[PDB]
Formats: sequence, C-alpha cells, structure tokens
Amino acid sequence: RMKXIEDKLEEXLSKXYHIENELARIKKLLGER
Amino acid sequence: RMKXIEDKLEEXLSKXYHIENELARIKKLLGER
Amino acid sequence: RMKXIEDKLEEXLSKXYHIENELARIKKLLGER
Repeated sequence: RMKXIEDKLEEXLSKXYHIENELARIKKLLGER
Repeated sequence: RMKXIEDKLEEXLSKXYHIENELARIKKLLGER
Repeated sequence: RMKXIEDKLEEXLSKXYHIENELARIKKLLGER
C-alpha cells in the first residue's frame, strides 16, 4: 500500500508538469502575449 | 493516516475526469492540437 | 517517509486551489460565468 500511495503521488507530480504545459498552451492560444 | 491519504489521493484522481472535460471544452472552443 | 508522503498530499491540495485559480483566469480570457 505504501508503494502503490507513492506511485499514484508520482502520477500527482507528473500530471501536475503536464497540466501546469497545458494551462500555459491554453493561456498563451488565448493571447496572454 | 494511510487510508484517510488514499481516499483523500482518490478524491486528486476524481478531479483529473472534470479537469481533463474542461481543458479538452476549452481547447476543443479554440479549435485545437 | 510518511511525513515527507503527507507533505507532498498537501502539495495535491495546494495545486488542485491553484489550478481550479488558473481555470477560473482562463474563463475570465474566454469572456466567461
């Protein structure tokens, strides 16, 4: 259970580079310049 | 605390349906890749 | 290990108010309620 918590935080840290690229894709389509 | 980490990670995971609806509403208004 | 798990949950909580500010910047770039 501790490793399978750690693996599912890591998948947290990884989705959170992906969304934190997606938000700055979208804001920079919405013309923030 | 491990279970009240697991359920309150699961509640992390449940948002990633809603955010990944909203990011793909927005980018797909923007007509986009 | 568990305390430094709990701190990186708390960072879950901080990013999931931050992203839910970013999505509501994006709505107010979309002209939207």
